[PDB]
Amino acid sequence: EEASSTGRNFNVEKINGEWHTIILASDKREKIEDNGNFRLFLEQIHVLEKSLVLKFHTVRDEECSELSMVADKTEKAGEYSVTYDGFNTFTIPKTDYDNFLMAHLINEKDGETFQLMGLYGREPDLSSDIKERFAQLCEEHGILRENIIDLSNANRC
Ligand code: NA
Ligand code: NA
Ligand code: NA
Repeated sequence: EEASSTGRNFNVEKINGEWHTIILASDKREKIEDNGNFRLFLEQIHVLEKSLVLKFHTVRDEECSELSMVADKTEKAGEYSVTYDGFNTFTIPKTDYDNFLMAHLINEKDGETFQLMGLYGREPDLSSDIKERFAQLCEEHGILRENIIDLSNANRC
């Protein structure tokens, strides 16, 4: 069964645990390119009463650097906010809990904005069918495939 974080039947406890960054996408491609601040490799999501603790690592010159962020629930169900390289809010438009998680985030910094979409998997990779479903979801948000980057062969330290 699939759900959206903004849907009535969403069960946030079910996204707890191990996750891996499979694909990242953005309408500002530089943000997820090699030295981008949003080229983030997820490791786990810890679900709390009104927050999610996100554990990630970034990579630079082949060196991994850990980072944790706390995302707080906002006034809208299914929406979380977090301060990181500006102000971010995000939702999970689609997850099946057991294989994949698709997130949609809006970043605002210095009076600007951009959209970030991420495809996360329970294992370090996902099937081609799930990756195509993600490309379709990015298209629905106006993000071209040329701005979608598969990081499945670069998500391990
Ligand atoms: Na730039
Ligand atoms: Na694989
Ligand atoms: Na579509």
